[PDB]
Amino acid sequence: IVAFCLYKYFPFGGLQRDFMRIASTVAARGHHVRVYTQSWEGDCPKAFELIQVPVKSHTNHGRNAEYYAWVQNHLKEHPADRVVGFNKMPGLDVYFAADVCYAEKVAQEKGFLYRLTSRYRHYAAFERATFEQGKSTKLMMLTDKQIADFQKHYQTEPERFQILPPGIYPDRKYSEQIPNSREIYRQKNGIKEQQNLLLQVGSDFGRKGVDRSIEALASLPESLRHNTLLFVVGQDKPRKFEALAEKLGVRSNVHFFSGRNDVSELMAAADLLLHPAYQEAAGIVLLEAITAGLPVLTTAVCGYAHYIADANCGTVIAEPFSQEQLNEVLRKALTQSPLRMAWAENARHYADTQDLYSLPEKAADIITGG
Ligand SMILES: O=c1ccn([C@@H]2O[C@H](COP(=O)(O)OP(=O)(O)O)[C@@H](O)[C@H]2O)c(=O)[nH]1
Repeated sequence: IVAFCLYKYFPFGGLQRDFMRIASTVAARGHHVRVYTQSWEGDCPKAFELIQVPVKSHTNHGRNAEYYAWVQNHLKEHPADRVVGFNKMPGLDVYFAADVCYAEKVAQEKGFLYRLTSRYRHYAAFERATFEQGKSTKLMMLTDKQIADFQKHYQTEPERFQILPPGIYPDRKYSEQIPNSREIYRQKNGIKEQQNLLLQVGSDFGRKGVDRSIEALASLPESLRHNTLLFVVGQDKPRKFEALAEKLGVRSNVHFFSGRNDVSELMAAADLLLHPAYQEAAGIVLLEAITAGLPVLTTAVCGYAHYIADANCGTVIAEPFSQEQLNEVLRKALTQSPLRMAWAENARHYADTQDLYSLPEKAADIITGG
């Protein structure tokens, strides 16, 4: 019996999609998968034993504490062979690091008033419980930067870390698309031949720099701008970003969608992925774009940004972030067809020659070992 803990399941988040693939791989190996969550949105595999954990606190952190306590009591009466968490909390045998190091985020970005809060104390305590010395929890990591951050703040025993390769779903790959996918999916989405389709995918618009993408779109010269659309796709509220697009005179250029299950089709249709995130532990969409043959504009703060430079299929904007640099990079990318075509070919080559896929199998090996 392998118990999986994540606070919330929904289909449009990276943590959630990594969990789904890892848990499915574990179940397919013949183990019984139990899932504890506060809420589950979308389809659930029939094989999984899904337990909805009741909570009543009015804060996220209060609910998370309630969840931890409830699951401990349930495990007491209904023991599991291994406990795997996708969120930081006490009691885990294995943790999957979908998130950034909180202690480092706070140290770099927050001040005294932020550290006064019960919320800060909770998230710090639950991260500490997972990473501190003396714990047995195995720590499945996505980047070297994560490891460096956790070592800085917790001095975690190095042997407990294991970096995993990416786990991009093969359905995004250019070679897994129907013939004429670019034409068919552009037509399906109302995209004309002469139009430049910019695509931004992710369920946290603020964190992922949707504002920076809209600013970049608005900065384009008039004729080019008239021919350029931005699709913003994710389970988040568009309001603030609609207001910004209106301010900048590009509301009609920007199309907002809730969570979509056809991202593979949008990537086949698109001309560039824009992902100028403020914060991103890894960024699955960056590598999905690589596999789709879709060139990428992103920011150096993203854990997976280096892959864009490695694949030579776009531009990574350096810190400190310069909007003017993003603006010019966008203008160049849209005006220089040979550059964009070379990037696209480079992406396809990298997707065909690199391991961007084995995460679920390697994670399942760690989880089921012994
Ligand atoms: O509307 C959406 C939004 C996101 N995703 C998928 O959700 C994952 C997002 O992971 P990422 O690491 O990019 O961002 P996170 O959600 O973890 O911040 C990727 O597989 C996306 O393709 C999706 O299918 N539809």
